Amino acid sequence: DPVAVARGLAEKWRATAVERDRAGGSATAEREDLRASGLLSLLVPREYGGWGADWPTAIEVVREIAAADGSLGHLFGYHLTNAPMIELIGSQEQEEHLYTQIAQNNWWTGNASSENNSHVLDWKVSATPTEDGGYVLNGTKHFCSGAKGSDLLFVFGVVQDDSPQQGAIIAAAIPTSRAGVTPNDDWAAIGMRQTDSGSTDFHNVKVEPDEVLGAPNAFVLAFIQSERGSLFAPIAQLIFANVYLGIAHGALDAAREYTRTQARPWTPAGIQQATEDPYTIRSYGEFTIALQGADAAAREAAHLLQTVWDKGDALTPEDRGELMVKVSGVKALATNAALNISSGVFEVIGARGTHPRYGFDRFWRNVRTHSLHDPVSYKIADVGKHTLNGQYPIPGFTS
Amino acid sequence: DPVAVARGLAEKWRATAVERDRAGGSATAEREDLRASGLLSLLVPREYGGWGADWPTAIEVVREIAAADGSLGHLFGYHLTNAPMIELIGSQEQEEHLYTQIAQNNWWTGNASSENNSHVLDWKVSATPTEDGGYVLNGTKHFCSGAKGSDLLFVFGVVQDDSPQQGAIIAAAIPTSRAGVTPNDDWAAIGMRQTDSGSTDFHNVKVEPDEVLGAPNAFVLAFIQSERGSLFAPIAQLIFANVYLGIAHGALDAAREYTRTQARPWTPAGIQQATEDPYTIRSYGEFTIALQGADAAAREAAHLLQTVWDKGDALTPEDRGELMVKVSGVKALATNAALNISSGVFEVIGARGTHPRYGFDRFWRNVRTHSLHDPVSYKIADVGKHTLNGQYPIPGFTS
Amino acid sequence: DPVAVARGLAEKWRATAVERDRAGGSATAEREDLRASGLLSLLVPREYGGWGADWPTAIEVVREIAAADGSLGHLFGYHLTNAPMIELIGSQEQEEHLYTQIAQNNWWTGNASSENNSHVLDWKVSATPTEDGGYVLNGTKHFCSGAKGSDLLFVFGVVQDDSPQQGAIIAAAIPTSRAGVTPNDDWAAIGMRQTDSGSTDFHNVKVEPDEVLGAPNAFVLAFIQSERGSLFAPIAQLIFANVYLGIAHGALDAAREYTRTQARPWTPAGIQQATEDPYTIRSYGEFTIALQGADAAAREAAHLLQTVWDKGDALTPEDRGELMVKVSGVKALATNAALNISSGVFEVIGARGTHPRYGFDRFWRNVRTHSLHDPVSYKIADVGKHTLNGQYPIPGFTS
Amino acid sequence: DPVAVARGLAEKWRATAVERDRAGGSATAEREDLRASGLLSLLVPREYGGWGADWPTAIEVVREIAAADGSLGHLFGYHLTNAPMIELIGSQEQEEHLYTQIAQNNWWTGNASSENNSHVLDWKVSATPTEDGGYVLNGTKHFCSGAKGSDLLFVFGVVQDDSPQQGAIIAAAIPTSRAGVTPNDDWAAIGMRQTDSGSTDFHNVKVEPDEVLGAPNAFVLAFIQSERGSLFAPIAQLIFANVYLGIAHGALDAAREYTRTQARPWTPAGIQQATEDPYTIRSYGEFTIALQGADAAAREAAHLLQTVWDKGDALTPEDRGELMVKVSGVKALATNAALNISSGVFEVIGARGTHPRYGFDRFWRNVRTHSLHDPVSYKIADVGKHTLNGQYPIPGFTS
Repeated sequence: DPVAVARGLAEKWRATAVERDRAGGSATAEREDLRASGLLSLLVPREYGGWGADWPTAIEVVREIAAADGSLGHLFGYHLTNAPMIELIGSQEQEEHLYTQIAQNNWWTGNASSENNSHVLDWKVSATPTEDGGYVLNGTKHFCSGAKGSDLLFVFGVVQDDSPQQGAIIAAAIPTSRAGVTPNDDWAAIGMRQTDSGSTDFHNVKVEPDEVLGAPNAFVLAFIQSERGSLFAPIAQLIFANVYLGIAHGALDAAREYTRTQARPWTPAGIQQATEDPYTIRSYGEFTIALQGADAAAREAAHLLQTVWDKGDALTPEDRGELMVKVSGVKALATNAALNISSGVFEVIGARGTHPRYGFDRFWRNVRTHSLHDPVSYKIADVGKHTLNGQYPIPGFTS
Repeated sequence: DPVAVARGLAEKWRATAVERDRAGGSATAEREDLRASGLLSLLVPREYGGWGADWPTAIEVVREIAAADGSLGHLFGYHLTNAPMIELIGSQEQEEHLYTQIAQNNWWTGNASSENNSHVLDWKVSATPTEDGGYVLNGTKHFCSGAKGSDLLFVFGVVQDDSPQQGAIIAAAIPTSRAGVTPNDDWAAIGMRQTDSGSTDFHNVKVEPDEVLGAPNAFVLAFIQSERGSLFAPIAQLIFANVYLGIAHGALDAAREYTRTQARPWTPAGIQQATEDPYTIRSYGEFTIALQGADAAAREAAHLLQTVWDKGDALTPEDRGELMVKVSGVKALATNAALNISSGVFEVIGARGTHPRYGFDRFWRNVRTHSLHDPVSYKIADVGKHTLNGQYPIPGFTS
Repeated sequence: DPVAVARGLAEKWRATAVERDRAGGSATAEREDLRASGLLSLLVPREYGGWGADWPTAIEVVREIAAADGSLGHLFGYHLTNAPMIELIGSQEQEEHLYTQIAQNNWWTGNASSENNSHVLDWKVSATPTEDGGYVLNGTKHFCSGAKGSDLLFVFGVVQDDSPQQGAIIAAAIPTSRAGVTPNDDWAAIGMRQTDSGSTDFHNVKVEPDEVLGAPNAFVLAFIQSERGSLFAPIAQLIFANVYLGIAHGALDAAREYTRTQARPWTPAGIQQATEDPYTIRSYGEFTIALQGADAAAREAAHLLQTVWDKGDALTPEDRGELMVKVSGVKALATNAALNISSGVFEVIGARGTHPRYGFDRFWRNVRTHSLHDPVSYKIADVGKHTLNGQYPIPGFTS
Repeated sequence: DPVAVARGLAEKWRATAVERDRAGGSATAEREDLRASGLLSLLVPREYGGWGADWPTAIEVVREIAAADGSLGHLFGYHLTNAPMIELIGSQEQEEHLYTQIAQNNWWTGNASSENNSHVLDWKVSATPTEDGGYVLNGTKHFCSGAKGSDLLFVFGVVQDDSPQQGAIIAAAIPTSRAGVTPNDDWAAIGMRQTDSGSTDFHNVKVEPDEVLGAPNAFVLAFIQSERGSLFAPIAQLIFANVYLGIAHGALDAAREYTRTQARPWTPAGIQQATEDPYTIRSYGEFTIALQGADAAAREAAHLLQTVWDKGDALTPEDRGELMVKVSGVKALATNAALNISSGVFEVIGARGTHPRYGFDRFWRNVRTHSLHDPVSYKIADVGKHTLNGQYPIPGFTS
C-alpha cells in the first residue's frame, strides 16, 4: 500500500516541518526519503518495475504527503505528472525504455516546460533543429518545478529560427545532468519555500532524436484535436487541487491538536474547556464539511480520470472536455476550501498560536502561493461556459 | 430502469409544474402517475414483487423526481423511507406480509410518526393498551407526511396510560382507511405545497396485535443501542438532502434554459450576447461547482448507507455513528447549495424572469420550507463534535 | 417631522402587510395615506410649498416606508426621483411651475421613461415632432414605475422620424390623464407585487413644448458632459439601495419578534430557551452587523449626495463620478445584505414560520424582484474600475 | 492637525516596512519618530500640554499609521488606551501630574495590565499591600503592550495575601525604570512583529501610594456599575478595529499599485491588459465595497464614542451598553474585511508577487495575529444578544 508508506514519510517529516519551512532552500534529505521509498515509480506499470497504481491511489498518495509538507506534496505530485507525458505523446519504445529507467533507478523527474502566459515566439527557450533529427536548447526557463534535484528533465522549447517550423513546441526528456543544463537554487517566495521552483538555464543543450517526445508541436496538435496529449492539463490540475486539499487537511489536523492541548476557553463567556466552545465546535464542523464536499469531488474526478486514461488513444474530445470541466471545479473547490481553512483555523487556535515555533501560518502561505499558478477565476469561468453553453475549455497547458 | 421511468414522469410533470405550485393542494393525478409507474415498490425486495433496488439507485430516482417537482420528490422520497421501518424493527412475518401487499397492490405509504421536538409525554397521539395485545389511538398528529392519499399508514403513539408500558413509543402499520383515522386536507406552506403534510386525527383507532412493529419503545431502545432501528435518521436525512439537490438542479436547468433563449445582454456594458457576459458565466460556474461538491458527497454517503444497510443486525455503534456524521455533512452541503443556487439563479435570469408564469421562485420556496424540518446548525455542530471531540451524534429521529 | 409622519403610516399599515402582499394589485388605500400625509412634496423646496427636506432625511423616510412595505417603499422612493428631473434638465420656469404644482396638489409622480436595455431606435415609444414645437407619442412602455396611479408622468420618447433631430431622446412631463395615455393594470411578479410596474400604451399622445424637459437629447448631453442632469442615476440608485435596506430591517424585526415569542428551542440539542440558543444568537448578530456596515455606508453616501447636490451646476465630472462610485458600493452592500438576511431569517424562525399566514417570504421576494432592475455585477465592476484604474462610470440611467 | 503629522510619518515608514517586518525586533528609529512628532500626547488635554484631540480624530491618526505599518499602528493605538485610564479612574491631582509629564517629556506609555482570560487569583502578578498605603508587585506579566520601550508603565496587580483587600485588582502607573521591573526582549509572532508584546518581570517592585489609580478594585467596581471607567473596552476595541481597517487599506493600496505596474494579463483567455480583466476588476470592486461598509460603520462608532465620552459621569449603563454593542459590530466588520482583503489581494497580484522582497503577506500576518487578541465570535454573540434580547455586554476589559 503506497498510501501507508506515504503516511510513514509524513510521520518522519512532521518533526522538522517548522524548521524546514523557516529555512527554505532544498529539502535534500526529504527528497532522499522519497527516493529510497520506491514511491517515485508509483505510476509506472509493475511490468516496467513500478507500482502500477491507478490514478485514485496516486492522488491519495499526493494528498497524504501534502498534509505533512505542502512543498513535498507539490514536488512529488508534480513529479507524477511528468512521466505520463512520455505516454501521451512519445512512442512505445521511449515509453518502455524511459519508464523502465525511472523505476529501475528511482529517478526524480522535474519540469522545465510550458510558459503558460507567453506567446510561443516569446518563450525564452529556443529549440534549434539539427540534421540528425534532434534539437539544441537555448535560454532560461524562469519558473521551473522540481528541476534542481531531478534526474530526468522534461523540457519544452520553441523553434524560433524563421523556417516554416517556426513556433513549433518541441517536447523532450533529457538527463538533468546533461552539459549546458543548470537548475539554479533560485527560488524565493513566501510559501512553497522548498519546491525548488527557480530558473533553469540551457546553454547549447543537445537533445538526441530519441529524446524528443513525438513530432514537432505534438502537444499543440494533440490539444487542438483533444487527443491523448490533451490529458496534460486535467492531470496536472487535479494534482494541484489535491495538493491544496492535503494542505487544508494538514491545517485542520494541526489546529485540532492545538485546540485539544493548548487552547484556553474564553472564560468571560463562562466556557469551561476550549473543546466545548459552541462556536469552536461549529467552526470545526464547517471546516470538515467544506473539505467533505471538496474531497468527494476530487475523488469523483480521479475515478473519471482513470476511466478516460483507460481509453488510451480512444478518448474523444467530449471525454477530455467533460473531464477537464470536472477537474476545473475541483481546482476551484480545493482552492477556496484550503484558503478558507488555512486562515480560519487561527480563530480556534488563539493568540499564543501565532508564535513562530508553531509555524501555523505555513499552510496558508503554502496554498496562497501555489493557488496563483494559474487564475482560479478562469477555472470557474470554464465551468460556467460549459454549464451554460455546453462549450469545452480550450485545451492548453492549464485548461 | 427505474431512473428511465422517473425521467419519463419528469418530462410529463414539468409541463404543469408552475400551475400546480401555484394551486397547491394534492397532486392527485401525479400521485396516480407514480402509482401507475409501478415505482412505489422501488425499494421492496424482488422476492416480494418489488424492484429490490439498492439505496444509491433509489436515491437517483428521488433526485430525478425532485428536479421536476420539489413536492413530488419529497412525497415519493418520504414514502420510500416508511416500509424499511418494517425491516428495521418489525418481524420476519411482518416483512413478508406487508412488503408483498405494498408491491402487489401498488400502495402509497404515509406517515404520522415522530414529533421530533416534543417530549414523548407531550405527544398528541396516545396509544392505550388493549387486552388482546393491541392499542387504540387517540389524538391529532399535527405534522404528517403523505397520510392523506395513503393506503398504509405508519403511526407512532405514546403510552401515557398509567400501565407498565407507560411512556413507550408504539410503532404500527395500519390501513389508512381504518375507522377513526382522518387525514385532514390541512397542509399550507410557502413551499412544498403539494406534499400533503397536514394533520391526521385519530379517534378510537384500534391497532391489531400483528400490526404492531416490534416491542413497546423499540425505536427508543434501538437508538440507545445503535441497533438497526437507529438507521431511521440517516436514511430520512439523506433522502431530504437529495431532494434539496434535485431541486437545485431543477432551478439550475431552468435558469440555463431561460438565459439561453430569453435573457438580454446588458448593452450599457457593451455586452452583445447574454451568454457571453463574463459575470453571468462566472455565476453559472459558481452554481455548478457548489453542486458538484455537494452531489459527490451525497453519492459517497449513499454508498456508505448501502454498506451499513447490508450488515443487517451486525452493524456497530461505530458503523451507525460514522454514517450519520457523513449524512449530517451532506444535509448541510445540500442545504446551503440549494439555497444559494435557488436564490442566485435570479441574478442571471433577469427582471422579466420574475413573472409568475415562470414560477422561478418555486425552487427556493421548496428548499427554504423543508430545510427547516430540523436545524442545519446542529447538523453542522454534530460534525464538529465528531471532528474535534470524536463524539458521535446521539441517536434519535433526526440525528 | 417627516420621519415621524412615516412611522405613523407604518404603524397603520402593519396589521395588513401579509394581506397586501397576497392580494397584489394596487395599494389604493395606502397610496392615499401617503398622499394625505403631505409626504409626496418632501423634496420640493419650501419656497414652492414643499417640505424642503435634505437628501439624508428623505432617504430616512424611504427606509421607514420600505421597512413597513417593500412596494410602498419602492413607489414612494421612485416618486422622489422623478421630480428632480425637472430641476436637472428643465428650465427655471418649468422648475418653479412644476415644483409648485406638485406641492400644492400633492401629486403622485410616475415614470414611463428609459429602456435601459435597448439602443434608442429600438425604443418602443416614438416621439414625432409637430409644427408647434411639440411632439406626439406612440407605442408602449413595457416596464413602468408608478405610472398607473400617478398625476404627473415622466415619459421618454425617441425621434425616429428621419428628422434632423432623429435618434434624440425627448424627456417630458405630462398629466397621466392626458387622452391616449393608458397605464395598464398589467404588472405581475413574485415580489414588489403592489408597485404598479406594468405597461403603458401611448396613442397619439400630444406633448406641448412647455412640457418638454430641456433640449432634444438633453439627458444624453448632460450625461456625456457629466453636467447636473447626470445626477439622476446616483439619486435613483441610492434610493433603491435604501429600499432594500428598509426591507432587510423589516425581515429582521419580524424574525426577532417571532423568535422571542413563538420559536421552539431544539430540545434534542438540549436547548431550553430559544432566545439562548448560541447559533440563533450568532445568526442575529451576523444579520445586524451586515446591516450595520451597509446602513452606515448608505448614510455617508446620502451626505455626499447632498454636498454634490448643493454645488448646483458647478459640479465637476469628478464630483458626479466619485459620488456614483460611492452609491455603486451602497447598491452592492444593500443588495447582498437584504438577500442574505431576507432568506437567512428563516433559519432562526423555524418550520412553523413557513405558514402563509405569516407571509415571511414577502421580504425576500420583494428584494429578489427589484434587485434585478439593473445588474449588481456592474455596480461592483464600476467600483473596481475606479479603485484600480481611477475610471469613472459611464453616465446613463443606471450608472 | 495630528492627521497631517500621521500621514507624514506613514509615507516615510512605508518605504522600510518590508525590511522591518522581515527583521522583526523593535522599531526603535520609528518609535523615536513618533516621540519627536509630538503625537504621543494626542489624547492628553490641551491644558496639560497635549493635543486634546477628539476620538474621531485620534482614531483617524491610528488608521493612517496602521495603513503603513500594522505594528506601529497597534503600538501607538494601545499607548493611547493608557492615557485615558488616568482620567477614568485616577484623581484630579494624578491627572494634572501624569498628563503634564507625558506631554512635556513626550513619554511612551506601556502596558502590563489585564489578564483578559484569567481569574483574578490566577493572575501572575500579585499586589501585596504596604504600611504606607502602597503596594509591592511580584511576578511576570506574560502578555504586555509596549512595556519594553515605555517611560511610564500601567500595571495591574491582584491582592492575593489574605488581607481584607483579597481579590482586589490594583491599578498603578509607575516609571518603567523602577528597580525590580524587567521588560524582557521576548516577543515573537508571525505578525505584529514589532509591537514589543513580550513578558515583563516584576520583582519586589514598589508602588508608591500616590501611584495608585483610584481605590482598590476601582476598575472592577466601575465595570459592574457601568460607570465612566467602563469606557475602557469600547475605546480599546474601536482602536483595534481601526488598526485592522488601516492594515486592509495598506493591503489594498499595495495590490492596486502592483496590479497597475507589474501584473501580467492572462493571455490564454485573450486578455490584453491586466487592468481590463473583468474578474480582476470584480475582485477590486468587492474589496473596496467590504471596506466601504466597515469604514463607515467605524466612523459612526467613533462619533458615538465622543457623545458618550462627553457625558462624563452622567453616562448611563444603557449609554455604555449601546456603544459597546456598536463597537462590537465594528470589530467584527473590520476583522472580516481585513482578513478577506489581506488574503484575497494575492489573487489579482499573481505569482511573482509572492517574492519576499514585496512582503505582501505582511498585511495578512499582522491582522491574523492581532485579530486573536479576543474572539470575534463573542463580539458577534454580544451583538446578537442585543438584537434578539436587548441584553448588553458584560463589562470587562474586552467587552
